[PDB]
Amino acid sequence: EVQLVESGGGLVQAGGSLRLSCAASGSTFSLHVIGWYRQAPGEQREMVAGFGTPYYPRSVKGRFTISRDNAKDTVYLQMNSLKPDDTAVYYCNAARSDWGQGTLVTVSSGQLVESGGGLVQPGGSLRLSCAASTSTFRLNSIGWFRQAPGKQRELVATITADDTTAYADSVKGRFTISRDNAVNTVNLQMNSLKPEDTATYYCTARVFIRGQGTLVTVSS
Repeated sequence: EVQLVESGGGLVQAGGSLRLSCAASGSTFSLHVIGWYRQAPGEQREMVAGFGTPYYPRSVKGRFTISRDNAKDTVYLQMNSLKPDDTAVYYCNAARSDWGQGTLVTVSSGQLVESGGGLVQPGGSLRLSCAASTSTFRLNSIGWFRQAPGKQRELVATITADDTTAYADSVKGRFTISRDNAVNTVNLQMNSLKPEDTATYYCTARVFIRGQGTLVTVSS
């Protein structure tokens, strides 16, 4: 088989920009010039970029831009002027000629510290919670990152100043998120963990700031 890996998932405020990345490896020649795809929970799979000359949907035309690098097996997507319809898990390409883990991207519609962590089997019913300077109106766009030592940042869940929730395909159905309106903290369920999930977890992403980071392991 051929392997695809997406990376670059961010939670951003509207009008912001991103670069998605997709690194490939497989059994055939070093360059295959092909595209990008996405999915939001209220939507099916959708083409984002690709093909013999490049193509973009009307919904992203002029905003998203594909590019490629040949020395390092990476294909990219500049994404300018992000919008709350662009909150989606972005996927790279058909496996051969009809498949990656999926990278969550979220766009928000409107002294850091975390708690929880530990060691688990066979997984579920945890109380990770993120908690800093709770009282004074600090309630901002938020989500939980995770990182294992080799591979890069992966966004798994998101919340914001409103109770609206979205997840990564890596965790969909298994993770779950909520926020307390009096304690002003956000919680992560972490149901039915799998060894692939062992990572240190972080709570924040962008400027007005990093988390403490807390390790979850599941060894059994």
